[PDB]
Amino acid sequence: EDENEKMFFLIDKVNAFNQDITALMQGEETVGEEDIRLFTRLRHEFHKWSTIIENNFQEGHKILSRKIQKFENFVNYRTFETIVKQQIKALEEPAVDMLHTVTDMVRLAFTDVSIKNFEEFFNLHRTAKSKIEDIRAEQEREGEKLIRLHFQMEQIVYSMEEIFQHLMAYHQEASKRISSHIPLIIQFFMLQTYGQQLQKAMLQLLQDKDTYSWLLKER
Amino acid sequence: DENEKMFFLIDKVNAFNQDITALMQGEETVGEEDIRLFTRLRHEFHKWSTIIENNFQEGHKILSRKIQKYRTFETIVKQQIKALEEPAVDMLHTVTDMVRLAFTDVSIKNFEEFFNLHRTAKSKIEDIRAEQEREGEKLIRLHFQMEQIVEIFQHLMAYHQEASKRISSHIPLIIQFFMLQTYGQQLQKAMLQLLQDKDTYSWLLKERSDT
Repeated sequence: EDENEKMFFLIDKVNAFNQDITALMQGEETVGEEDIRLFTRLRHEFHKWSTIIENNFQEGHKILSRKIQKFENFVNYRTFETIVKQQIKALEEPAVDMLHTVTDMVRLAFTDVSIKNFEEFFNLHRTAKSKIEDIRAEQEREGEKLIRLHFQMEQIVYSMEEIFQHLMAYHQEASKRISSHIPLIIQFFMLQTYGQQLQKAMLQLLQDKDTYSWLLKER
Repeated sequence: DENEKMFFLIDKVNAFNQDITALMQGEETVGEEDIRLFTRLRHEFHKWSTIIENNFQEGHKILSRKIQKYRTFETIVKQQIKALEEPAVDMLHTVTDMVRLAFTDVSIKNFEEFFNLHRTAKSKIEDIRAEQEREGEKLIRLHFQMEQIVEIFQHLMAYHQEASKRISSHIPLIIQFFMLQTYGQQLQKAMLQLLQDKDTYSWLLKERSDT
């Protein structure tokens, strides 16, 4: 059958693209002659982040102690809580900057997989392509959102000696958490999720039999 | 809707492919004193290895003993290699069985509400099994026929010694690749074949209650 023959060529191609996606998610993908894999380049960006947050932590502890003394030279429960809360908010804007760089890295990987299977490609292809692009846009929007949400999470804590001790606990834990999560979000949205959603849409092209021969030409 | 039918089927197929990857990479959920697929293969190979090494010792001394006393001498090395062939093909068969069981379970989960549609999917699982297992077996036998190509005593003893050592490793190789790596990948491509006839969609969705 010539119907069977036609099935082999198209059906074989679509899977191969998806298999390379799996390599991309795991820091295993095949890369150009003197390029660096996506996973390694991300690691460098995260180290710069670590430093910024550490400085914040030392600042906060002193601020409350001194606040009491200076005014001299627990009815104000609302006022003292406010000071620690505001130190953590100062970290927010830096976090989003890092996000942007990383999604640029990922796009380069992903595009080389697609092109590889499909480049001798002009009426048939494209449609597929557009799924690659739309999902780029979408995910980067989402990633920024989650970072900002994370910071509003951080607005919740953790005699005169018991209020002091308690409230200060909150500051310390808060710093470590910010350091770890801002790098995480970036990877989660723009490598794992990005890849997987593409795959399902790519299976959709197979439906139309009488669009068979209509799909195949390679000229 | 025509629009509903399309998206429901497209989505299900794409999830099926993800599960096949897990099975292939030795991370499926298993029992406590049970053992994972990938380890299971290794136990089978160890048994193979010990039998082969016996054969290597016999060859060397036989040819020597007759020289204390041309084609009559070359006949003995070729008969020694030959004896390993029939055991090899046996072990191919059992490893195939174990991998095959995992794959079929994924097909079932996705298409229980499409009775006609499920039948074709499952059939693709078997087709890929058939084809590769034939090839596997073929390559074992070809390997032996290859081995059957061969004062003069000293030059000829180097070929006797070397030969045997090869067989030990190769039979395992075929068994590993054949019905693990290929089995998965090519299977996936057959599954999108269901998509073709949207005029057939109503037929696929025919239920058991009114046949």
